[PDB]
Amino acid sequence: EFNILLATDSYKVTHYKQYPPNTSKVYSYFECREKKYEETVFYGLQYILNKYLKGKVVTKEKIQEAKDVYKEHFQDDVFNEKGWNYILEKYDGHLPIEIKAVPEGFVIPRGNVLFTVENTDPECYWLTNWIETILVQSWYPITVATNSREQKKILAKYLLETSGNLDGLEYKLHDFGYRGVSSQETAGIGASAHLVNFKGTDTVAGLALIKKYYGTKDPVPGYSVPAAEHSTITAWGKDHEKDAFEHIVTQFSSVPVSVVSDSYDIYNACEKIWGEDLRHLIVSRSTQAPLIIRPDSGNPLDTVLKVLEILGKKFPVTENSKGYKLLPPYLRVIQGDGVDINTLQEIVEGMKQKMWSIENIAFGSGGGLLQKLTRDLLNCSFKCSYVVTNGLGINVFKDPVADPNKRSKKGRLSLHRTPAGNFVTLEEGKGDLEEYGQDLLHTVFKNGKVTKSYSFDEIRKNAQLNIEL
Amino acid sequence: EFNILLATDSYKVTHYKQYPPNTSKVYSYFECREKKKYEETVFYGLQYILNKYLKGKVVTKEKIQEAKDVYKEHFQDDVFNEKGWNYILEKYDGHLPIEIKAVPEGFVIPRGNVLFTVENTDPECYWLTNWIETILVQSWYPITVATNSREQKKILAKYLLETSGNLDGLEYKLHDFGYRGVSSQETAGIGASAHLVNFKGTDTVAGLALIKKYYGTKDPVPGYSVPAAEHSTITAWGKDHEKDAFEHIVTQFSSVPVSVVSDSYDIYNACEKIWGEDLRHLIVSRSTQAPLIIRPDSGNPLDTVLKVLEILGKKFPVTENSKGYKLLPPYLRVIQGDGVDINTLQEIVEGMKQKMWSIENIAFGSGGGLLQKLTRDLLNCSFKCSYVVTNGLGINVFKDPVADPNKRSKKGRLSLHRTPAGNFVTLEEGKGDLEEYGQDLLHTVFKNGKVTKSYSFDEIRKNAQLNIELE
Ligand SMILES: O=C(NCc1ccc(S(=O)(=O)c2cc(F)cc(F)c2)cc1)c1ccc2cccn2c1
Ligand SMILES: O=C(NCc1ccc(S(=O)(=O)c2cc(F)cc(F)c2)cc1)c1ccc2cccn2c1
Repeated sequence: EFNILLATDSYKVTHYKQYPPNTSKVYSYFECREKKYEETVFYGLQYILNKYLKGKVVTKEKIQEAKDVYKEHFQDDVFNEKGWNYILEKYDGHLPIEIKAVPEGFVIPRGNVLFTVENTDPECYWLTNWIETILVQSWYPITVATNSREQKKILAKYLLETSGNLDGLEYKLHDFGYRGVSSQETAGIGASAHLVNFKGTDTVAGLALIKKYYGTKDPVPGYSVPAAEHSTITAWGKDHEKDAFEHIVTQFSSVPVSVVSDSYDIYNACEKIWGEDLRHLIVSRSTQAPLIIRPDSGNPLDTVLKVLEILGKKFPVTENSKGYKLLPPYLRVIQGDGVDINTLQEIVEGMKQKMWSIENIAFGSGGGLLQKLTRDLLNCSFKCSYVVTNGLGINVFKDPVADPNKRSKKGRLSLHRTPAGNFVTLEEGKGDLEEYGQDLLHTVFKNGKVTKSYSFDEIRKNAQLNIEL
Repeated sequence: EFNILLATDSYKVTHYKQYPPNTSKVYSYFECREKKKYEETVFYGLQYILNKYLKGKVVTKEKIQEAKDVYKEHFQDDVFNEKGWNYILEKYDGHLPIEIKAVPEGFVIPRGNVLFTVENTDPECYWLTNWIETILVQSWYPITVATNSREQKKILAKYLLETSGNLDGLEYKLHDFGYRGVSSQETAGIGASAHLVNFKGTDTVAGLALIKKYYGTKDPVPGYSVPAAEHSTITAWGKDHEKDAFEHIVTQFSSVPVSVVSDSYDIYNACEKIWGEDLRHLIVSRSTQAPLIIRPDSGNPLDTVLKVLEILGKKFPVTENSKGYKLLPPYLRVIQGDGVDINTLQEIVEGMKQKMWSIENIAFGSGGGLLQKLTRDLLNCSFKCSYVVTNGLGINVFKDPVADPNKRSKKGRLSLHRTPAGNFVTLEEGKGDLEEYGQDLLHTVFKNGKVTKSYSFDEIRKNAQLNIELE
């Protein structure tokens, strides 16, 4: 079972003897540090608060376990048993902590305070940065949600240009990354973050997380349709790729179905099998049940363009009102190999130059969507900005001589609307001057309790694109 | 609770209706696929997955009904295979009728070889082999972390041996700083454990409990750390009192090793003026078993390391070792824990060597670079079907995309063998039955719900040793 006394960086175990004597208060903040990605979606803290921080997180057994572990780990007795016992005895194991945060789903420019942390008991000054490590893992849902949102922007732009509307946008980037993430837990968290912007997912773990920690009006937040894999085609034998195709589209004849077509020869499969041998089973399909062809190898733009040209000559293509070419409603394409934000952009622009509508295509992304991301992408960072020692409050910060981008903020922080309606972070307690209206941060955690929360439906609303609004 | 019926890619829910009719067996393998450098991989992590997620009664009435409900909404259709899952529940008390054979954990195997194989042991459960692809393929992560950590150990070994003449302290030259930099708690524990196959130094505590629980060690714990400051414990003293903070911290830890981040305002001033003059007397008194380890944390990693050494070299009595390289006094060392990945690690040690500085002087800390900046396509970790039995006839199967020969998969029943020259080969098409190549190196690790062979973390470490260590 999870033990919060064992969920921090090792060295922080030793930090309580390192602060100045008579320190009563430690106050720290989290930001996506300013240096693409000018704005970030704040999402994920509510999960961490509820799964890891709330309630009785400290027991005698957990204290003893950590004591035993750290003695061997440090080859010495440095663990703060006394501090942790004080929490157990005074607050029934509830963390004397207050956390303030911007609403989840909010889109905020880099360089702004997103949440703040401080101790509510003078004895528990060391506690603020104990929980840095667990809290800083919010970088991941923030970064997935943000990067996913950036991709939706690109998809909106081109769909709008080639089609004149945004129908189907929310199904244009599907989550394929379940097998490509580092763990089950990462799968659920990451899948949940993508669903801030889209509705298509194959990462089932995300559904349960949302249900448990956020909630939706609808039964589920994410959806999928039947589809083949290489094993359901190749199992028929190299000489029976037509038989496999036919069985599969017949099994799923009244619902949408995606069929990977590159097991042996994508171009042959599209031109001869789909476009000639099995054409009669495709053109009979309902507009609500298209066949979605899936190429899965070769240069991503080159293959997409060639697949489209092949189908364009085997099937009746129309020209939409924008002058762009459109496959018939029963036939679509999904590119789910080598898709990340850069290649996605390359494909839609290449499609546009060849006069293909973005209506024709959908994308699947795996590692690119959920795994190929790090904390330094948005520079998610947690730092101390204010301490009270000997009854005096001190504005504190780092400011390394060789890197000004690592300079941290000073003093008590607050977030505000500017007269132009933008965000500004005020430092040095300056928000108390009331020259910038009310602090936009809300108290979301205090003394073991989650004090403010948001539904997944509201998070989605907050994270909408300007074009959508 | 965890529900294995909900732990796959959505589309695989639909696959039981797509395999050829009269198919009684589906057989699939996992490889770190060769690409037209990472030429060898450490096999590690399967045993965790087996125990945590696959063994025992993983199917219940409730889990079947839960999945049925979720999938009806998720698909807006009744595609779920309630009968197949019911059969497992009734026939086998919820245990998976599956057999997995794998190379021993810790084994170091060239790219393009079979690492494990999965097949159903009951004809009705042909669909079950690839249902569990997704969960099994997540072994890419500990494999890749253990592999990438090993490759960094190789570099450290090369330069430490050249500049110092031995390998003393190699196992503590790359420390795990990535707890806050990984995507989740679970990832943290798994990732930290993979690193510990190669080193002993970690701050990612989550890893120790995993190892104790799923592998176990002779010693009380597999990984270690020592006292150190962070920016908060320095800055809290106030800008004008960096010296007060330094002095207080080395005094608290006067008898144990201690690392102090020195770049809060000016790293060069800190080393030369603060450590090098004001507080010099607190450093030169320290024991060899309790050095001060100065930690820079910004600027160009190589440039800053060189400058810090150059500074310290002139304020402290440096010796020249027997290989001709410069060595700080035993009470003074350096740790670089910013911007460190396999690429910059190499650039730093080579630059140090060029400037006649021993690798004895330095240790590295790696966070995101060690545990997060890795993907499945780094080693091309991949799971594919190679053999099926249809109408009682076995057939060898594979993909072979025209546009990408690198994605071609293997054919038929597989086995892994020693070559006459002591290397590795994977035999395809059931050829291992000919017995021209000694015994299959794969062993049954999982069968019908039970874990059938386990490895201690000690064994794993022994298997993963560097050649230079053996020599
Ligand atoms: O095809 C897959 N999943 C089913 C699927 C089919 C079609 C789409 S789609 O984006 O074309 C689509 C989604 C949707 F929600 C409704 C639709 F009508 C079409 C999305 C997923 C699929 C293929 C490969 C793969 C690798 C890892 C996970 N993976 C999932
Ligand atoms: O300094 C840190 N941790 C303590 C530490 C001190 C010294 C070393 S070392 O590699 O120099 C060393 C390790 C060891 F196990 C024994 C030693 F004597 C020295 C390693 C970690 C430290 C610094 C930054 C950071 C960020 C995230 C996690 N982080 C941990």
